[PDB]
Amino acid sequence: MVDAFLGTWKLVDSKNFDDYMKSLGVGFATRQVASMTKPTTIIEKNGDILTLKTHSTFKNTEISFKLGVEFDETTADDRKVKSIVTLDGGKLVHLQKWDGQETTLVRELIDGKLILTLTHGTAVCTRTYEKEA
Ligand SMILES: CC/C=C\C/C=C\C/C=C\C/C=C\C/C=C\CCCC(=O)O
Repeated sequence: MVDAFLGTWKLVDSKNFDDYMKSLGVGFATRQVASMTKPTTIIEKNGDILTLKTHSTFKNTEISFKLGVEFDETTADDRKVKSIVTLDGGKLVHLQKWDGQETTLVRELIDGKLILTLTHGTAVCTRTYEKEA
């Protein structure tokens, strides 16, 4: 079910990421670097466990999780959140909860590209990733 998401992906398009970061309270200087960074996302599976790495020149993250099982996460911007990832309509849906807030990170495969939609408050950011061979 998750296999078409697996592999190494590089950022090729971003829309409204500054809006998303600002909604989360990220400071100007961090927004400014993040607007010029092109991360690599690596998604791998070992049995039921998925590991999602995000690498860049500015910040790295790594999470491991089982679909449908809550996990603690410390985000790139240092939020301590309660997270869960599932599959819904073929999309990989990641929900983060903290301080009564929520944000969703939804990944959809369209014509072999990985589209990441980030929503917080009213802000909606769309980032497009293409697969590395
Ligand atoms: C490790 C993330 C990689 C590059 C972006 C650069 C800096 C992160 C700092 C602030 C961004 C704020 C929010 C973090 C939450 C989600 C961003 C995920 C973006 C993505 O995977 O393309």
